[PDB]
Amino acid sequence: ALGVVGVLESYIGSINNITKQSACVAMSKLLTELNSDDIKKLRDNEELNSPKIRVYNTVISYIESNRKNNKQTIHLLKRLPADVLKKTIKNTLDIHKSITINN
Repeated sequence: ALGVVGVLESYIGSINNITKQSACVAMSKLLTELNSDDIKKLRDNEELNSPKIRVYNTVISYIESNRKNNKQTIHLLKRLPADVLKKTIKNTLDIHKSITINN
C-alpha cells in the first residue's frame, strides 16, 4: 500500500487489504502516467507472432478509455471479475516496468 505501485502489487498479491476501489483508483493514476505512443513503439519492436503484441494492445485500450474519462474507467475496471482485473493490472504493471527500466 501507499504509492501507485505498492497498491497495485499488493492487490495482485492479496496483501495489505487493498480494496477493489483502491486498486482501480491506482490503475487510473498509472494509466494516466503511461504514454500510448511509447507503448505502440514497444509493440512495433516485436516480431509478428509475438504474444506480447496482443497484450500491448489491451493496455493501449485501457489508456484510451482512461484518457476519455478517468472516473468512468475506474468504475469499469471495478466491474471486472477480480481475477480478470488482476491480470489487467499485471500486464499494465509489466509495461510500466519495461518503460521505466529503459528510459
